[PDB]
Amino acid sequence: KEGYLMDHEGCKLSCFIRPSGYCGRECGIKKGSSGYCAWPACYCYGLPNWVKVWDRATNKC
Repeated sequence: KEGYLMDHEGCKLSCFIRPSGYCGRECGIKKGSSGYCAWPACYCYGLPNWVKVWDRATNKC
């Protein structure tokens, strides 16, 4: 499963001026196999089907 990662508030996880690899690390903690900065937010690939990703409808911020 792929999608943008959300932070603790349901916002997209920013990667503005973050080091390269930051999104891969954050996707990896959530059990994703790959991630990249889809500037300005992190995008993950390989997440199990049960992990929740960002959605336009209940997006806040």
